[PDB]
Amino acid sequence: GTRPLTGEEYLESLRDAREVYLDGSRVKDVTAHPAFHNPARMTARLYDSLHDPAQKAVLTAPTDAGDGFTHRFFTAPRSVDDLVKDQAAIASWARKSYGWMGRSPDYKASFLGTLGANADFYEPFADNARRWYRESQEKVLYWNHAFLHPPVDRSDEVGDVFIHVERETDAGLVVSGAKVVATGSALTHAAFISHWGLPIKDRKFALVATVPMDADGLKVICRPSYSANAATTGSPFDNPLSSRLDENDAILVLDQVLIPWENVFVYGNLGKVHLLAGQSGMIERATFHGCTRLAVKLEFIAGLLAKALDITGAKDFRGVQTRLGEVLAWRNLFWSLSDAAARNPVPWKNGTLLPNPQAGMAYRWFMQIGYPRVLEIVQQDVASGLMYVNSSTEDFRNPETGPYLEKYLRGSDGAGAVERVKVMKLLWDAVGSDFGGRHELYERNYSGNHENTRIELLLSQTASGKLDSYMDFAQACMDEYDLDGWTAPDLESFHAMRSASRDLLGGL
Amino acid sequence: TRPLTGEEYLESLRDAREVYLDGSRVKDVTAHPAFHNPARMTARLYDSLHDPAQKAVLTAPTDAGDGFTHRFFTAPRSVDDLVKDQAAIASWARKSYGWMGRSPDYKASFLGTLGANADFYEPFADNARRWYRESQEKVLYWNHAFLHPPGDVFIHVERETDAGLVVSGAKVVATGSALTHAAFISHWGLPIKDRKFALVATVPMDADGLKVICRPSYSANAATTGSPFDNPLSSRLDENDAILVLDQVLIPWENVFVYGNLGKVHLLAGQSGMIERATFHGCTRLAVKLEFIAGLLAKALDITGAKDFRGVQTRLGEVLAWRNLFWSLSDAAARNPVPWKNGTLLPNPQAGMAYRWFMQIGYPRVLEIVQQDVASGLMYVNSSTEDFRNPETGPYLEKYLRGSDGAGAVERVKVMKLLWDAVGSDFGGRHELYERNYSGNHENTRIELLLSQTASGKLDSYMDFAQACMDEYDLDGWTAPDLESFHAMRSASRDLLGG
Amino acid sequence: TRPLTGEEYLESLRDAREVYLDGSRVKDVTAHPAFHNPARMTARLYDSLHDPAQKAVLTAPTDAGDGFTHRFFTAPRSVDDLVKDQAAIASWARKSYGWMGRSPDYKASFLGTLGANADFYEPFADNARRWYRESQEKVLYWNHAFLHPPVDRSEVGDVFIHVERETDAGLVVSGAKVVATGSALTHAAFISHWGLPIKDRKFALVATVPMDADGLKVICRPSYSANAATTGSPFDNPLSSRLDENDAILVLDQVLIPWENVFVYGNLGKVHLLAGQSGMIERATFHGCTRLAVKLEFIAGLLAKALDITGAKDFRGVQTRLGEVLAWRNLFWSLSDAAARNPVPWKNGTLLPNPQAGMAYRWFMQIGYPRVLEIVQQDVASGLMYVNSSTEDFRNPETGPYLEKYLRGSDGAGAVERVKVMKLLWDAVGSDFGGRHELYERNYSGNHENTRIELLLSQTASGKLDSYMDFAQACMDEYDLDGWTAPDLESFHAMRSASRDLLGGL
Amino acid sequence: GTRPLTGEEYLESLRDAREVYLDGSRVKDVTAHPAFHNPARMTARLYDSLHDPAQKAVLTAPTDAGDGFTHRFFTAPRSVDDLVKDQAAIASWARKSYGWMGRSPDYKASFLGTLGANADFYEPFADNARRWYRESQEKVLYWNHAFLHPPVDRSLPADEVGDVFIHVERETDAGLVVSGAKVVATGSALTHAAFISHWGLPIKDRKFALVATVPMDADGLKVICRPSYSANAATTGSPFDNPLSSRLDENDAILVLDQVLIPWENVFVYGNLGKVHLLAGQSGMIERATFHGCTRLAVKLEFIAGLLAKALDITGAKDFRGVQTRLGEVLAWRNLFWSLSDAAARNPVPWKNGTLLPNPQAGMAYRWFMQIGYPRVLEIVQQDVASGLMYVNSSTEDFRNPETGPYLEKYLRGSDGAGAVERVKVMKLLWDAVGSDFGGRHELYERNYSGNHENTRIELLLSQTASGKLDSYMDFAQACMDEYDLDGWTAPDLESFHAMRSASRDLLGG
Ligand SMILES: [Ca+2]
Ligand SMILES: [Ca+2]
Repeated sequence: GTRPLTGEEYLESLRDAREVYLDGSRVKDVTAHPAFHNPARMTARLYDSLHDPAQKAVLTAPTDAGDGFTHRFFTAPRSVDDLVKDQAAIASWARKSYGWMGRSPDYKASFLGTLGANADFYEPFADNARRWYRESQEKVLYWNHAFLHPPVDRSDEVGDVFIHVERETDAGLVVSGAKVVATGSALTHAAFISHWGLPIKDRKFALVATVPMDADGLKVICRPSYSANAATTGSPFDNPLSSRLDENDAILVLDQVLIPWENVFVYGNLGKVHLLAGQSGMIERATFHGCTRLAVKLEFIAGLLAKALDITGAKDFRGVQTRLGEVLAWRNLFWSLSDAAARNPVPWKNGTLLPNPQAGMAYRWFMQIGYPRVLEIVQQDVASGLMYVNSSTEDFRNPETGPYLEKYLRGSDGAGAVERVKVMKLLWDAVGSDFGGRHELYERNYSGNHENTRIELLLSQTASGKLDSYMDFAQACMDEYDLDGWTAPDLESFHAMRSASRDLLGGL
Repeated sequence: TRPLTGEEYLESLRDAREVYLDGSRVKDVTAHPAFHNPARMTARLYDSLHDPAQKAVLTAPTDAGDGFTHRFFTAPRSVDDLVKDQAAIASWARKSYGWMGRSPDYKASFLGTLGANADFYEPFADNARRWYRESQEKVLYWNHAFLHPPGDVFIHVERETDAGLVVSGAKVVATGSALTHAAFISHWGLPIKDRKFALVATVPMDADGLKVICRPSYSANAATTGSPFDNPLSSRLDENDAILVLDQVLIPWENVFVYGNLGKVHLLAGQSGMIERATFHGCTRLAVKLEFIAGLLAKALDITGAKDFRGVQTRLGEVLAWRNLFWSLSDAAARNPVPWKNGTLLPNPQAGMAYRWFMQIGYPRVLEIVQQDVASGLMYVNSSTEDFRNPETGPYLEKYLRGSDGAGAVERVKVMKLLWDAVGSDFGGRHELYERNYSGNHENTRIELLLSQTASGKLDSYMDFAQACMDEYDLDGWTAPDLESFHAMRSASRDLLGG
Repeated sequence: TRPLTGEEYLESLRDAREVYLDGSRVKDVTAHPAFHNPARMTARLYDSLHDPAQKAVLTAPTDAGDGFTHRFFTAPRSVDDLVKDQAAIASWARKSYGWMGRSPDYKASFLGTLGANADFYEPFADNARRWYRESQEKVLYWNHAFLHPPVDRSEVGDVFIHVERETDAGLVVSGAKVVATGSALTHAAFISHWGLPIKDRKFALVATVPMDADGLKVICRPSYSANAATTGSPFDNPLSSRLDENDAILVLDQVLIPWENVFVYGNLGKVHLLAGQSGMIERATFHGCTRLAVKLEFIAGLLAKALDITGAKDFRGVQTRLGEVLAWRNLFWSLSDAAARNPVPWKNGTLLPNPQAGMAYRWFMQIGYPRVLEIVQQDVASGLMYVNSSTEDFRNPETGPYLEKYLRGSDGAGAVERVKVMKLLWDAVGSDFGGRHELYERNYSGNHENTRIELLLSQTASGKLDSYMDFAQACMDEYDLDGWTAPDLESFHAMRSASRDLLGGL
Repeated sequence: GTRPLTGEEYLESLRDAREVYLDGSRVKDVTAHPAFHNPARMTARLYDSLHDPAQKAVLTAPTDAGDGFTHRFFTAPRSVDDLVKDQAAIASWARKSYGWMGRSPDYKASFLGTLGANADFYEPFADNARRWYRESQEKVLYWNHAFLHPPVDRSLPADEVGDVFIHVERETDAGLVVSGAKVVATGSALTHAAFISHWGLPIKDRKFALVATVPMDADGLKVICRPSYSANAATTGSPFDNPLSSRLDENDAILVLDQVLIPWENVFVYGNLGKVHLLAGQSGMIERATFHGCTRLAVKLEFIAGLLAKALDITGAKDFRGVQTRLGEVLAWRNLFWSLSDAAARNPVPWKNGTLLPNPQAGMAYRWFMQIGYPRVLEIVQQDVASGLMYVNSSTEDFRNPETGPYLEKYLRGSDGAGAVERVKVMKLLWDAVGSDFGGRHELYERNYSGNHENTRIELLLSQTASGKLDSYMDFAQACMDEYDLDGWTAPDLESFHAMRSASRDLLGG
């Protein structure tokens, strides 16, 4: 009746008039350019998996309308069993990219999956949500989350650097402005414009809507591409992760883009723009998605580290095994947070369920200390062994250097130099490369800075009265005694021997 | 057939147990200041078992069905049961505000599975079946004495009589032992591989030959030199980590669980199922304790007025983050269990093995934040309660020790001393040391997780995961058909640096 | 002349001082268990000043030249002096094993500079010049009472030190100070302020008050030494029973402060500058850094003995963390070395210890010392609980033989030795005494935020931060959007553009 | 008089028959290839500074022979004043490379500067040391420290895997035929000669007990490079987009010897298995190398601190209290390594022939606190600047392109009132220092610069155990225990309070 996109169909959808810029040049074909080519084929694997009959039970589910099937995470869960199956689907796609591609098409489904039960929240534009929910289910659409405001000067009415309406036509809304760190945007179908907060509180800034990536006026200015650089100066062997998994955090610029009314979710309502960051249900599911994925990535890094320690022979050392288990401990933590999130949900709109908020609010903090610790352990237990490597694959083919490398760069496993160098460069690409550096910064500030993640945690529990409960808990301990002694009947104060002991040092 | 009551439990301790403290033998354990109030606190747990308003949370039938019992003493057979297990554990944890770790329900992590795991203890399988029945019926209080003292130093058999087994040796850090009904003698690992050391059994605390040498009592010191106000936690919640010494104790055959079988003694620390439930219990309890400390810290910061500052609020939320962590680990443990013996379920091992590590870094961090955000405000206190009654000092304290909250000096000193007793006292120090090494030293906890994942092939799975990535390319480029290697522009760029 | 002896110092405490503890007034401070043994320890310090074998390290002339005094009570005029100052401080630190931080030589960080920095205290500059003289002659024991008591702010500020009346005889002052550590065993409390807090003439007061002054009261915190006397023993509580410094509340009730005791009054400006211009903070960090280095040696030796007994010393992982403690030990000796040997010029040819070395100490002590205590709790672990209640258990025939059988060390040590070190180590780490010292060394100079903030402010005001930014700016000046601006560097434009062309038509 | 090398002379000295490999090709001219071109020009700046009359007082000193002058650190100090001047000289050259080029020519001078007073230690080859000391002073030679053994398979017998180590294969009349390899030979491709040494002998055979110097143009010696971050920046980056990596990259290359003839005049130690193993602590290098690295790291932290300050000033996060605490934290670490360096220079230890070594314990501490301090500094940047580092464009051409240029200038301005160009300039410089391949390598570098995080602490424990300092600490602790026993105090001046203790015990009697 109705199927989602295939790998090729997704690729064809990117071959439009989108205006992507990189290294001063405009990218003619996004699916052909080295910066996006292999990443696009990687995303195509996700779409192709939806059509594999051996994976349909895990990955797919009916599309509410029932005319077809869709990616499971694009549908609202109505039971714990659904959320457990949601977890498997997320972990499935995560493994296909080895846990590195955070902005896979299923991530933004953390928002899209709630447009069905939470449509009325977007009044008067509630019907727009009702259709985009239907369609994003129908095609399994790829949206990017553009919400971060660009840096602004403080010197005068020039607040127009923000996304803003310049004109209200009958067709829709003429919009100019920009958003930063629009990760993966160049390979998406549409940019979802939102805000973490309005600096100027006027109607023209209060806009939440989706815009097609080929919209006239919309331009994409890329950050330096680690995948493109790996194509020209590196190799699949020397740069296994960066060359095919790099998600470009590009600048998204709108120049008088016409946003149709059918694409608007919120407009003018500064409250709903504010309430979106906590009542949309995205953050509960986004943390649910990210935690499950991070758990998968840790398995990959743990396996990488384990193979590395076997090759260097450091696996035999006791201290090294402690830190390896430490990496495994963090792996179990995020699997447990994901388990708690999926299996201990909270009731939401129209009989649907959101993953455990308290499991999600904790993930935002421990990711900022856990992931760097993992990267630190690698730098500590492998150390300079990561630098025991050659320039490129040409060094092994060159008769002048090849034999030397195989003689002096062997592993302890009985492994060859090729195997050792292969793991070391793979590990380094995950830890010390431009790609690894970006991902460390990524997993550290992915949801917010290290202060706000904890503060928003305090505020959330204060508002929910949980903080009041903790203080009442402590107060219950204090109510059981006073300056005279215990107030609880079943406890003895030992007034006699206490005063007797006090008198033992009397007159001194 | 109801379990023991609070008063009945107290009477059960008034036996011929040989407890020593400060060079003297303790005549009445339930009367001595070192154990009096802690025993009364333990009595509260037993009394809660009989409250009709708490029966739904705390209780369940006794397998035989002739009565009821504490829920954790029964083997879980569903996820719903394990969620209720969590509620029961959290309930008793709150009654002691999360400080009494070796409560009677903790050792039930072992006792609650002796029914479904009886045949593992052959030929003494019937011994497990009775101790399971009885521990259900009365809710018995056992202490886990397993830590070896630094050949005759180990628990060992000296003689095999027809009546039972003559045993000498010792155990250290027998926490709460003096107020328990029986010591469960076990081992984590055998230093000497001999039959006489391969012994797992329970011994009554009033058994002739068994002696208890106490650690310094923080509750006794608080009774004679302190007060319930100046020492709110230590004076009534102190669990003495005493030395447990056996001198030719006769262990009846009906009390032996494992003997001679060198395999089952070694295998016990991983096949008994205790470790999955003990971590489940401890994690649930620690989550409760963190709530208590969080509420304490919040009151402290509110009184000092430091709650308004942004930096302080970040670290307060950090404490709440750790609180959510152990609740999530407990949630994951209870709601994602693994199948076990006789249709029963063990809590998630993967959640419990993580708990043993993050507790060693999390709990000290919480105590550290208190020392950082309250700082010298913990020392803004007077010697004792008599200072408030003394006309010479009383009014002065009331003037100079008020809080920013608009609070009085009495309230401020009350919070500070409660917080300090939780963080910096001998009681706080012991508990810092406890929560750090309660399950093992900071090295073994991580290694045993690695060993557990290595044996299960999970570690092998991770390496296969990484290997799958390497199989998609080689020295030539990608081996996957759908990927481009860009050999042309790569070699073209190499030519830019030719000669 | 000469400073006080051990007996003379003890006799000086037997005055009309009003010390309170457990609701009762202490009749004789030198006799009460709370202060008895700690006072005898301080007496050791005074007695060391008269030992001919220690005169070269500890002593120096007294400016007037009519006698001698403790070396740190004189202003250093050379690097050699500051090195000898370090030796004097380290000497007294070892006598208390680095625990009694508020020893009489600590307050000399302020007192030792009243000579060269007397005119800063005008018009009361002459009061400073003789109190400099007098505190030098006897080696007076002053406590630094500067921390303001908690206030409600909901609206009178009578909790702060303030003048209630100005007589011709002196100044009538009421108020309080908190965490007056060691005050009960001191000769006089030196009242100062870090906070303003309110812009009023009458709160701007810096002066000294005798500890036996009528109206002055001392309200003690729970005494760890007194409790160890009644429920413990020197064996079971070796540090707390004799080294406990009571952080008491210091209360003034209409105390008449003579004009001869005033250092600063009314001058609201100098009170603010007092923290940065008294010179004390440079020397106080110098004193504390040297002492902490001494204490770490004590803990390191303690830990090593414990690990040898538990047998954990043979393990590689344990040795790494043992070496980690030694690393911190070397750190504070190096900070002290940099402080003593790289000083800064000050008033009248005198020198202050290196400020940059001392200000770093205020931060790394907050992370270093807890780490040391943590390693002990990790590598000794539950072995600290492998102990008996008290010494009576060894004497009891019913328990004695058992302890000696089951509580032996792996080194071949007896139970007595094992319990001895284990109780000594615990008293240093996990007891009320150990907890208080962790909290102390953590907040010794200020909370963990201000120590870093005051560091930023100090380098910003000195233009040092400006220097760092100019350094980075010098790098940016060597290139721009065109390429390098430096002549000797190549931009490789031809090759770069050629590589850019590799992605043409894509 | 005699002068050291100039910038041009140093560059010409590299234009020899050195066999350097990179990206499968042999480098024809090292001074011309992008991988080494700009790094060589930066090193050339150091040599040129020696001839600047405005810098001779700080940088230079007589050359023992007195026939000329030389870099001051190549001479042995005889006073505290000398080591303070040494500190200034090291800090001077460190600033010229902004504290990044760790293996500068003066680093290996930590060894060469001691060949004068410690010549007789290398008998019978003492005269070889005396002349290489003489010559290295005269031109300020650039040596690289190759000591790290290449990876070996411990599942094979040592008979098979000892050909991986540097070893003598034959003793000719001319010298010694040597084969083997060394790893992480940082900066080797731009050096004059490789100093072959060992961190102890792994196999105890005469053939491995070899300590000698080999010219970089020696026939048989090959250099296999690690991926060059400067070369990649030349083709895909720019001085604006990659300010540090493109000109400060030190390649940690593999150094391979294939039947290289080492002349007898170049041998320092041979056959003496004792001196080779004992050298790592008796050469005096470790005291000075830690002294050099500590002084340099202090300089680098100032550069990073200034960078962070500008970044926070631009983002406007500098006004926040929490951000200022961590900024001061970076300044705290900055003060730390200056203090460690001060203690090293101003509290030295006596050595051979009236010369002085910097404080060893100040240096032994440096080897540890660098492994926790520097990552913390880099962490603070990722925390306080955060995603603001990704607020950047692909390259400088985006500003030149009329289609994107104006947009960047409008939307990427700073809070400072700064333009977009300046902001992107600072962010890309900061990222190149923190998150780039160059930054990653440098994080790994400062982490294992002296050794892995375990050995650095253990060697400290062993050093203090051997010196009896560890026993001294235990005697300190013992002095406390000697003052009491099971009876009470043993010290006369202390009261045991036997009365009230037993009285209190009786209150809890029966
Ligand atoms: Ca503590
Ligand atoms: Ca990093």
